[PDB]
Amino acid sequence: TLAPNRFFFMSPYRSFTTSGCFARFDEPAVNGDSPDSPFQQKLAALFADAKAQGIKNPVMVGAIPFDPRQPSSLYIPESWQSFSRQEKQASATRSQSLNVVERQAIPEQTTFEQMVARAAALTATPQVDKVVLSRLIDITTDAAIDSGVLLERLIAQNPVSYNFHVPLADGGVLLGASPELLLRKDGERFSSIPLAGSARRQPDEVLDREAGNRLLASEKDRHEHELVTQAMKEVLRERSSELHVPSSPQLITTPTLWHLATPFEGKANSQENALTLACLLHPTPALSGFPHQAATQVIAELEPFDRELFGGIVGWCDSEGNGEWVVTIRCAKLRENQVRLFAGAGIVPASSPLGEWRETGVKLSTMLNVFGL
Ligand SMILES: C=C(O[C@H]1C=CC=C(C(=O)O)[C@@H]1O)C(=O)O
Ligand SMILES: [Mg+2]
Repeated sequence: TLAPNRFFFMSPYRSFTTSGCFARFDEPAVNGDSPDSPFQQKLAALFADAKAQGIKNPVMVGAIPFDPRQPSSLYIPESWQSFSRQEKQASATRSQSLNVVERQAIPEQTTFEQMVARAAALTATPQVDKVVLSRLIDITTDAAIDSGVLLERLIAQNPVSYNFHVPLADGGVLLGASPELLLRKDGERFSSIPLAGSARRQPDEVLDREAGNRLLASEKDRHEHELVTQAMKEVLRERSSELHVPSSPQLITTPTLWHLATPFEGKANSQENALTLACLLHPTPALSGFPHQAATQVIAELEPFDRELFGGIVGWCDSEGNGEWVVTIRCAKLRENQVRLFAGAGIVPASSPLGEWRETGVKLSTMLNVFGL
């Protein structure tokens, strides 16, 4: 299985692992949409240094937190190794039986439901339209957790998603099956596929198609979604030479959920790379809200924890400007015998406190399934 000190990224674009560590890069990504930012300037310096020291085709990999004024968890590895996503899907079980010493919802149901009610109340006012609220599950086991076994189970349960495994500076691992592309850049073209709006999958094909059709006709979820795509369209319109965005979202699936999705396909100029555009977008109203600053204030006032890397982005950038960044969701941080799971939900005036408790619950089940819980 995969050692915990290696980066792993599985995607229809590039799928690869890494080995070694040439240089860690913890510069905050704030203002990274600007080529003149210290983030971009130091990124460029570090790539030039890697090549000067004989690293061919250097890549920058890792995770950027929800709040990009915080330090990043990025690094250049010594080497990288492509693999076939299709072959991995075909190949991908247990090694240990784990006991649960403690399991704690943070916050608990009544508290989260009151948070949702407060956020919904705020979204009824002119000052904010949408706020994404989140919660955690902390689990302590009695034995160190085999992150490599977990990764293989994660892939087998989520063969199609953007599956990642990120070594962290504190010895932990960030692992997840993200369904949400934030920014892919491949030559001059770029894409983004925001997700917002959720309905539970059903085991029967008839009920399942009905859930999807219900989601597409749901005013609440379509509103929750259009607040994301309108904000993104406005920003991207001024930094793209062409941009195609469909008028309506389409249905996509994970193993647990239907989501509404809108693809963005654009062309960018020579000033841009995968991280300038990813930092321009991140976080969208899928993960913070709209307007962004007002939403993050409400998040800070209501969540009894710091998100850190949760709700950030994870992926990679090379020295030519190509890269891929996905939203850090359906994910967990683990270290030794401790695990933290994360899930959020976009709150609007039509949100129900119980409904959003349940929505975040279904989201948490992706990683609960990986652990066998
Ligand atoms: C913050 C999360 O979901 C975001 C992205 C997909 C669906 C969402 C929703 O439908 O509410 C959220 O905007 C999460 O999965 O933890
Ligand atoms: Mg939602």
